[PDB]
Amino acid sequence: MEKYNPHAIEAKWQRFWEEKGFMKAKDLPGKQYVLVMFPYPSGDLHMGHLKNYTMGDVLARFRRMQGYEVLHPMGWDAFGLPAENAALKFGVHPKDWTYANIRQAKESLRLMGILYDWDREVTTCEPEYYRWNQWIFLKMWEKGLAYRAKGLVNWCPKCQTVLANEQVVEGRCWRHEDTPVEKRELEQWYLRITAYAERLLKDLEGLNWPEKVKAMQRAWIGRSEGAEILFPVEGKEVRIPVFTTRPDTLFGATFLVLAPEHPLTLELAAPEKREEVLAYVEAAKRKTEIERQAEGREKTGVFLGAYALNPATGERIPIWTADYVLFGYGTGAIMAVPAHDQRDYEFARKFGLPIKKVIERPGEPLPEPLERAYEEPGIMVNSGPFDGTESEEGKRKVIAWLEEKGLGKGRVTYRLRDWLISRQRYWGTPIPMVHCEACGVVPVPEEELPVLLPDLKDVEDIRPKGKSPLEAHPEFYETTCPKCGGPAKRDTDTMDTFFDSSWYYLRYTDPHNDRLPFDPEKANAWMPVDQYIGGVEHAVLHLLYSRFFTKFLHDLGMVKVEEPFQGLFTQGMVLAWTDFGPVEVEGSVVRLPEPTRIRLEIPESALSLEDVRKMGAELRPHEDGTLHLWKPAVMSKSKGNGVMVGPFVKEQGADIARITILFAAPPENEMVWTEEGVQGAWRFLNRIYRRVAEDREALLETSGVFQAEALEGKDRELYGKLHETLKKVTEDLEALRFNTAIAALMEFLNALYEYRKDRPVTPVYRTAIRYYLQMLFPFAPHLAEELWHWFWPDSLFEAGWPELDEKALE
Ligand SMILES: Nc1ncnc2c1ncn2[C@@H]1O[C@H](COP(=O)(O)O)[C@H]2O[B@-]3(OCc4cc(F)ccc43)O[C@H]21
Ligand SMILES: [C][C]([C])[C][C]([N])C(=O)O=[S@]([N])(=O)O[C][C]1O[C](N2[C]=NC3=C([N])N=[C]N=C32)[C]([O])[C]1[O]
Ligand SMILES: [Zn+2]
Ligand SMILES: [Zn+2]
Repeated sequence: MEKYNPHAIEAKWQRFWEEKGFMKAKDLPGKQYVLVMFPYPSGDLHMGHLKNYTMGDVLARFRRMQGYEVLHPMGWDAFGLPAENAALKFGVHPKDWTYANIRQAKESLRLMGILYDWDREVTTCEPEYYRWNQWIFLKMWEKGLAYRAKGLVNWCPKCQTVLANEQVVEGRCWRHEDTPVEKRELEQWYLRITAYAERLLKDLEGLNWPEKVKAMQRAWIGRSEGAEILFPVEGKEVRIPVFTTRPDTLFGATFLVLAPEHPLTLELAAPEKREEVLAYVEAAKRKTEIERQAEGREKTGVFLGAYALNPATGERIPIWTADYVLFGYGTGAIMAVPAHDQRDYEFARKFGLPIKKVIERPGEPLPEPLERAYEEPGIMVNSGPFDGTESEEGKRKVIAWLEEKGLGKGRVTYRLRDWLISRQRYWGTPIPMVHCEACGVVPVPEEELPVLLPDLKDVEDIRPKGKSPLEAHPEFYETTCPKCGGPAKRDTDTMDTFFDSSWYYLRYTDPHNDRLPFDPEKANAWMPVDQYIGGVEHAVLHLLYSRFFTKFLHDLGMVKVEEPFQGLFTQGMVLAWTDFGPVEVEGSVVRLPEPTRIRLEIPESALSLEDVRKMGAELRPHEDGTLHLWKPAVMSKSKGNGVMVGPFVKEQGADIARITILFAAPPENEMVWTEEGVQGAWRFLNRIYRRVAEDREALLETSGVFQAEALEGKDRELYGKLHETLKKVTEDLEALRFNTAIAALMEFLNALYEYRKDRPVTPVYRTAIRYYLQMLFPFAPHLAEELWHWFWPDSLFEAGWPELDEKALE
């Protein structure tokens, strides 16, 4: 008897499914929008990417079989840093690089039997897409959500551009993990995402997303209970407002500090102090914010010779000015609480100011004297009637009391900052603004979009050196002012890649509209995304930014939903066994040579055998005569451990790779790509083929029609097992439990073998085989389709999903 042979059959079915257009989505649709995170065309796709993309294909096929109108699209996140950094690293022009990579990625997807509605392809670096970036940008400008501001920004010296706060990961560039970001002062474009902070927080509650992602976004947004508190100045009319995120500490405010630039600094200075204060104010203004944000620097300040009354204690406190208080934040004035704020602690110690404890540490009380500030939550003490209150609650109680007594007011604030979107890079969407010497910043009219990127041909011209490459090109930026008609300069910064990806899932609903980003009728018919699949690395990047874009476009009236992704599933990383290099072992201790340690990215030069085990590593004898330390590491280019699709499917096959992926572990978990997994996939597919091949002749002479209620013995038993299997596989598919679905098919395959020991090929067996192939199709579609055609005329796409007999489960 012949054996399963994936060669030839896969190419045959791949072409068939595409020709037939089974995965073409209707312009207006039950619907299911199954979305996977579209890739940066920055390199070869490997099995890691293909775990994400096979997962979407499984669900898309399953839903399509059930009768849903299914939208399952693909496209290219082709602008900004990832495409351009990759092209530039290999001295290639971005456009050439991007389209070569797209061609390769398409083939990788096709060869795995993944099916998209390719009629909905988007390529974000094309003006047919980026013109709509520009349109959205103009609407944001119009609605008070896009602005230019001077201030401190994060700078990647390798990218040679500013980055958004979200693109800084443990102090490093999201793209250059070895490179600490630096601070610069620059005038840049921002999207006012903080205008949506409360909605972004509150609207997480209804969401079928992993709790870890919700927690990351909650922490990132970082809502806090704050207050403005008024301090009356002794002998004066003015009451100084201070902004505080610790209103619970008010009874411990022992002095006030005003920014040097605060109008009251010179206004309140005693006559004899004025000279000294003015000199200090002038010295401060000679510094940069960075310089005033510097630490380890001398603590400086001047006492103004003025006092304020603490509104809680009714006690007189001195008013100082000091460099460390910045004029542009809060009210430009602070209450200093040396017992609980370390900056104030060090200042008070230097200048001999009182330190007063008002938050007690739970467990062991704070010592006397206090040697450093106590900055964590505790129990209010020396705080009059608030004594004993847990301090976070006490914030709310002090705010209520302030408001009641006319002494201040609650002010809610957020850790979240506005989104720095402009980039000093060529390969990105031009910002649709003009700078006129007379009018200021003026928008490009909607009717002139796109503002086309100029076609720079020389890679060395494009290479970013600190300024936008477009600054070298007056043929692009020299223009006329739309407002007054005089000479003006186009903005020369471009939009970050995350602009593009914040609405692509809407473009897929209307991919060729040349009058709007999309028609709301079409978007609203397909939205929200029923199931989104992609990596947790986007938790506060794309998965936050997209929610902002959707709420904005909703507020413009263009989108009915306020949440773009109703379900989000974060897939764990595919890892590969990776050689980190030689080690030496003596007893229980493994010595790591420097190059081995550095590749592992760990501080230890010595690990115990137990440490090696616990990190998932092992020691393997090498030909070089040493033991090498091997460990699973995330599949990626940087580790040189990618399993690429072309070579693998040529040597083995697509269904083999699909089963390897899908069976390895729960999809939310990490998995290791292994030879054992590949062999297990072969064993299963071979066993399916063998069972059906063994019975092919008998199956051809058997009808599938029977009456379930007349079955007896093993026939009745098989019918029950069949429906148990169907229930389990269907529910697992709905839940993305893909590995246990496959386990259920493996177990039912065993049942089919066991059945055939006692029973011949019967009508019920034929129906079981039919149903088996239908249930197999989302997972191993090529084999399923191959065997289906041995007995039945049309595609598995046309066969439907089998109907569950609930009575069979009793
Ligand atoms: N213009 C300014 N320059 C320098 N520092 C300023 C400031 N305005 C306020 N602050 C300080 O930073 C906290 C958060 O404010 P932002 O959210 O950063 O603006 C505020 O709450 B806090 O007030 C009392 C207190 C007690 C404590 F145990 C810890 C902290 C504070 O000090 C204020
Ligand atoms: C933002 C947007 C939505 C997205 C972007 N574009 C991204 O991210 O792209 S990339 N990077 O290309 O990616 C895509 C996807 O895929 C995945 N992955 C990768 N790698 C891997 C492994 N190794 N495993 C698993 N998975 C994976 C990611 O995550 C995403 O989702
Ligand atoms: Zn960088
Ligand atoms: Zn003008």
